Order: sequence, then C-alpha cells, then structure tokens
Amino acid sequence: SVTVKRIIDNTVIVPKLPANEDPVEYPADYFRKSKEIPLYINTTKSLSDLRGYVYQGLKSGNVSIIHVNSYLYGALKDIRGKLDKDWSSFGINIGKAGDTIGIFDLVSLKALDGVLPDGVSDASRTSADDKWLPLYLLGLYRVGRTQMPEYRKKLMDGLTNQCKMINEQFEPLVPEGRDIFDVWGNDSNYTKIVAAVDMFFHMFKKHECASFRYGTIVSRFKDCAALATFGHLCKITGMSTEDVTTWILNREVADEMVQMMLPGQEIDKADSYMPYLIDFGLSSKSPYSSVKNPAFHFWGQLTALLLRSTRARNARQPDDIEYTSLTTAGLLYAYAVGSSADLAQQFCVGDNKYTPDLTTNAPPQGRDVVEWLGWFEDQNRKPTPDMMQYAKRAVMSLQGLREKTIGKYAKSEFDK
Amino acid sequence: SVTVKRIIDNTVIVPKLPANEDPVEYPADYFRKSKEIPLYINTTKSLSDLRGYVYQGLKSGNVSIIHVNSYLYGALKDIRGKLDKDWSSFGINIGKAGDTIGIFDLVSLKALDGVLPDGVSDASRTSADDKWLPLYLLGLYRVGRTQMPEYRKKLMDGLTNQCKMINEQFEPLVPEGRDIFDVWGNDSNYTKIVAAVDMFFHMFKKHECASFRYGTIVSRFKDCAALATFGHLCKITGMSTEDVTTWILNREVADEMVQMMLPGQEIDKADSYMPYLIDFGLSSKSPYSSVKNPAFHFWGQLTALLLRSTRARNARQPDDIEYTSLTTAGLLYAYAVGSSADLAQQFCVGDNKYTPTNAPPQGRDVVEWLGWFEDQNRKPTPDMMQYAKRAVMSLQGLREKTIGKYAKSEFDK
Amino acid sequence: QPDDIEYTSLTTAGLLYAYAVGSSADLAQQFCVGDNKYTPDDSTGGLTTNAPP
Repeated sequence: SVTVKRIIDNTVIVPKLPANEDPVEYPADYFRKSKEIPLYINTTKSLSDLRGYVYQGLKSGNVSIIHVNSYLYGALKDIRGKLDKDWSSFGINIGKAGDTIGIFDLVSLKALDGVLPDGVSDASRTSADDKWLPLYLLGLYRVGRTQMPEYRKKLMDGLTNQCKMINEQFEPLVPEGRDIFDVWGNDSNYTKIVAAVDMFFHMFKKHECASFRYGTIVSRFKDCAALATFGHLCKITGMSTEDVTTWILNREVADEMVQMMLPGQEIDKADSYMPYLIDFGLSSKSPYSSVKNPAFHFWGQLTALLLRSTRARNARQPDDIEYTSLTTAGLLYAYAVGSSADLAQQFCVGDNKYTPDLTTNAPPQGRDVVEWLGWFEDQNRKPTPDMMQYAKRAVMSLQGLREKTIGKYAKSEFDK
Repeated sequence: SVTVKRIIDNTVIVPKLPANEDPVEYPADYFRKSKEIPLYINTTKSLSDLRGYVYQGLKSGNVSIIHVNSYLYGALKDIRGKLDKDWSSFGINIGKAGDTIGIFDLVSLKALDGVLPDGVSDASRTSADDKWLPLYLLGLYRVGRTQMPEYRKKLMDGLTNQCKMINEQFEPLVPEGRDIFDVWGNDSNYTKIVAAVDMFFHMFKKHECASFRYGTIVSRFKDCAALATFGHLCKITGMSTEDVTTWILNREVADEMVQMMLPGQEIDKADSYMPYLIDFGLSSKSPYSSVKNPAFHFWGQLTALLLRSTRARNARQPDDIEYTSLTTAGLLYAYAVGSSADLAQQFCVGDNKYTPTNAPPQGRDVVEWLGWFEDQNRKPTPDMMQYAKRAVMSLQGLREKTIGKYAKSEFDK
Repeated sequence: QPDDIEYTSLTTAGLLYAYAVGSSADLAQQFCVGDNKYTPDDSTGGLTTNAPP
C-alpha cells in the first residue's frame, strides 16, 4: 500500500504521521563499552562525624545526598560473605572459589571536594551504625518511589523493622508527596548503592544483615514488569515457557516478545547485573519495561485475570494499543486453559487410569494453539455464548477495582 | 519443545524467564555436616543477679536477650529426666536405659564478650526462679508470633497461667507493633532454648514443670503447615494416607507431595529433631511449609472446605499457582467423598446386612471417578456445581485472600 | 464534541469502522515449534449474504 489516491479528482495523497524514536538500550551492549561501573563518593571525612552529620540532618533540614552516600559506604564496608561458588556477570569476574568479597566490590571512584559543615560534628550518637541507620537510609528509597497513601504503610514497615534490639521512633517531620528524600532517587550514586546492597544480599541470603533488603528490594527488576508478567502468565496457565510463547497471536505482541528475549542479556541467570540495569545506570531505557511492551503486558495480564489471578486486577491499562484485538486473543487463551483441566492420575496401587477412547463443532480436548485457532475459525472468528459466559462468570463478583486498571477494564467488558 | 521459531521470518526465539533460587533444606542433611546443635550461652556468671537483671529489664522498655538467655539456662536445670526406654534421633544418641538426662543434653557452648549493667543489680526478688519467670519469658515467644489484635487476646494466656501456683500479674510496657519481646524470636540462641524445652516435655509429659510448654508449643512443627493440611484432609475425608495420595491429580501437587515425603526425615517418629527444624536452625527453608507447597496447600484446603471444614475458611490463598486446574481437581474429590457415604453396619444381634447409565460411581476410587469424569467431557456437571454451591452459600464474614473467599466467589453465583 | 458538523453521517460512519475492526480480530499464530496453523481452506462468507464480511 505505497500509493493512495483521492478517487474524486484522481490526485495523490501521501499519508504520514509524526515520528517517535525513543530506542531502548540493553545491559550487555554497555559492557561492550566499559568494563566497570563507577561509584563516586570522594569523602574521606571520618565515619563517626558522617554519622552525626546525617542524624541531625534527618531530624529536620537539608539532608545532603552527598552526606548520606558517604556514610553508607563507610558503614557498609563490612567485607563479609565467603563466596561458595564463582561470581561472574557480563565478563566481570568479581568472585572466585572461596574469596571473601563485600558490597562495593563492584567498582568505586572519587569525585569533587566541596562539603557543607565543619569536620567534628556533634558527638552525641553512639555506634548505632551497622545497627539501624543504613536500614533507615536505604529503606527510604522504596518509600520515595510511591506517591499513593501507601507511603505511611511503607513507613510503618521502616520503623517496625528497625527495632532489632534498637527501638527508636520517627525521624523527619512532614509526610511524603515526593519532595523530602525523593531527591535521592535521582542521584546516580545513591541508586547504585541501593543496587549493590540488594545484589550482595541476594547472593548471601543467609547473612545477619540481609535485613537491609527491605526497601532495597524494589530496585530489583525495576521497570522490568513485562518480564515479570511473562513469568506470572506461565505459573497461572501452568504451561511451559515455550507453549505460552506459541499462544501469542497478535503481531505487536510477537514483536515485544522478540525484543524481550534477545540473547546474551543474562536475564535467566542467577546472580547477574541484569535485574539492576536501571539503578546501576547500565541502561537509560529498559527493553523489559511495561511502557515499551504495552501490547504484551495488557494481553498477559488480561489472560491471567480471567484465570483468577489476584494481582492482575490492579495492573494498569496502557494507552495506544489494539484493545479489542488483544482481548479476543486473551479470551480464547483463557478459555482454552480454563475449560481444559490438566487432570491426570499421578499415584497408584498397581491400578492406573488407562485413557484410551461430538465430532463436529465442540471445544478441542487439549490446550494446543493450532487445535484452537481452527476451532475458532469454525466459529467465524467470533467468541461463542459459552466463552462469553465463561468470561462473565470470572469477572462478576470482582469488587472495588480502581479505574484505568485491567480489572475495571475486564469487568466493564464482560459483565453485562 | 527445545526450539521455537517466529513463522513470519524463520528466526529462532529462545523463551526464558528470571530464576528462582531457595532450594529446600532437610533436617537429615544438617546432621550429615555437623553432629550437634550449638547453643551459645554467652555469659556464665551469677544466677541470683540474673534474676534481678530480667525483672528490672522487664519493668522498663529495655532488657538484653543475652541476659534472659543466660537466666533461662540457669533457672532450667531440670536434670530430672527418668528415661522410660531409649531416645535417638538422626543418628544422635540422646539417651538410653534408665538414664536421668537434662533439658540441655543438646550441646552447649560459650560466646562473645559484652554485658550490660554492673554486677549486683537489685536484690529485690527471690525464689521466683523455678516457679514462673521462665514460664513468663518462654510464654512471650508465642505472643511474638502475631501482628493483629490477637496479642492482647493472647497475653491473657500469660498472666492467667503466670498466676497458677505463683500469683503474679501485669509487667509489659508498650502493647505491641513489633517492638517489645517480639524481637526475641530473632535470637538464634533464644529460639534454640524454647525448642529444647518443648522437645523435652514432649518426652516427659508427666513432669512437675510440664506447664512451660504454654508458650513453647508454637515452635513444634513451625513452618510445617502443608504437612498438617495433609493430616486434616485425611481426618476430613475419612480416607487413608495411601488413598488420599492417589486422589492427587496435578503434576505440581505431585512434586510437592514427593518433596514432602522424602524417606529419611523422622517425620512420623514420636520424639525427633524434625518438628523443630526451624528453631534449632537445622533448616532455613522448610520443605514442609505452605509457601514451598502452594499447589498442595490450595488443593488440600479447598477440598477440605467443600467437605464442611471450619478451619479451611480462613486458609491463605497462594499466588502464582494454577487456580483453574486445581479447583476442578478439588471439586471432583470433594464431590466423590460427599456423595459416597461410608455407611456400613458396625454392631449386630446375630443379624447382619451384607452389602453386595451415566451416573456417579459406586465407591471412592480414583480410576473409577476419572472414567466417569471422562464420560462428562472433562467438565464439571451441573449437579456437581450445585453441590459446591450448597457447600459455600451461607458462609458468613470471610476475609480477603482466603480460600474461603475464593470458593464462594467461584461457586456462589 | 465540536459544533457545526454532520453528527448523524459521521457517527454511522464511525460505527461501521468500529464495528468492522471490532468484529474482525487480528489473530494469527506468531511463533511455532514446527507446527503452524494455516488459516485459509475454503473460507466462504458465513451464513449466506448479510453474513459478516
């Protein structure tokens, strides 16, 4: 369809629209450029003074982001954890046989020299270092990302978890709304610390300080939600990863899948840098994000919902996608799984159920794509009363779903 | 299914997703490595002063866990243990013959360096040792195993029994909200003490101080819930462990059963280290939990629910499992049991009663019910649906994310 | 909604467009394992004429 023409006067129109580049960048195609990830905190100001600096800063005022980072590195220099195996990611070989590494065995540099107050601060604070302060300092990042009234529920998390034979109270004054400690999310260094801490304790799960993960955990697979719904779609359909792939029926959902599965990205690998691609600054734009995989995210989450997913109901409904087309695809998929139970005898006493055995129009026995596409073709490509009912049965009795979710989308579509 | 290829251009895609670590850890495999459970009682100095340290530390919002540990050790020297026969678990010989063993016949060691207040605290309290103080201290653990207003309706349990043959009352400061004695369960050495206590009085039910289990019992089979639901299902169906097993109809419920039934783990033995696999630090990821057995937990508890179980109502509904397939399975099982009543004559007066299209099968046999399910083109019958309807309608206030709420939504419409 | 336009004609046109796209779902097997559904076979026009295009 290169040439379109106005039929009334035989003249040629050339239909075109505004371009939208915004390309994505992969973790691997960064280590092809630099073999290390810098962390700048040039502050050789004593640990005990940094301790006091931030304490009164947090109590009330302009807590410097330079200050908190400097403290954290010093407070977390605990060269803990014996490598049990080997630790290699993207060529970088940090961990050997039985080597004792730490956080900041990532890679680390020093920049600038300007600071706020004078050397010896206020010697009021005891240790309370490795004890609680970092858990607070790191815990605030997670609280910073939210904007909904969950901030108070996630600040209860902070305070209640910080009582590990420590018992204190609050610290800042004004409630959230992105302004106070949310400045930190935009610091290249602060996020890299958050990531290194998560990575490190994800390796050494058993470790007396792995409690630092609460709050440092939301950096893991940060804006890689599309990948997460692919995992989730598998566990709900109970199908293999490849068998789920074959049920993808829309061009733009295939596209996104190809993009999400591009090789050499270590996405399936145990302890890789991949899950921390954003906060380590390995990538400016995630190829695994929901905003770059909207067709897939909607399809998968819809399908999961009709299958009684509890989480899917609150997933966001993305704009600029082929709703009607994506939903019919989902229904069929959901209907196939949802009506064909796996159900086979597993254990016996020498007495097994032999399975030996409506030939015209009737839903196919198994859960095979080619079987179903042919059956649907027979229903001239339009969903039956039964499968339209199946969708209704599933969505009715869903209560209190927020707007712009796939939950409200699904109910409003199938509950008539 | 090794290879997938995009049909539009004939290129191979390789579908893959992020990994899950956390393998299970078995209590047997612990005694493969070590041959002992080390209890680190750090300080060993003055029993009388410790009695003072605790009370004072309990009246205000500050008391060391090291100090209450060292106190428990000193106060509980019930070397009174007249063995009935023998006692052996996981290759470890705990006792034999008619030996009088003690509570701490489970390997004791010394630890670090630091202690809080000066030597002689307050010589105020006496003879309160082998009476109530342990019973109280130990009681606070199961009080720490909560988050909702259950605590203030479970600290009653405390003062009430902390009064039987002792008469003592109110002592705590801050009510709750993860602050007070709710941190004690974090101490590796504290939990080990509670475990050693419950394990001891489980062998010696008829001892003077059997009361002490009133807070230490919640340790027994901790994080081994899926194993219990298997027991509950048996009691509820009236069927044997063998038979129940055959009614498992999904691959993932099979794996999880297989992983729960590994042969060298003393799970059915009377007095073992297994039921305290967590608090003794034997395992850090129980194989018998309902997080490692999500499929089985749902299945078992849903079937229970249709069979009129009261406890099934509030069971938690796991994420990332095949709801639809599992639900069908549970429905068929529950339907079989719930329309094939055992019903046989039990007693007589010389006068017995011998028992011998597209209608539900005779007995409770899986092969038979599967064949009947086949004949119904693999979809649940409208009578089956009414059965589950009846079983769920008129269920009162049920909370969110339970299999109770799940079942009513699914079957009552 | 702007003024001074032909609502009736514009909407009946917009309905017809919406109806067409909305009833003719894309749907086509994208990935496979060496086993692909091929859609045409004798694909005629549903129930006589007046059937959905």
